[PDB]
Amino acid sequence: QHWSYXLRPX
Repeated sequence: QHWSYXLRPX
């Protein structure tokens, strides 16, 4: 796990 809402690689 990290982050990124699928909006941007992150």
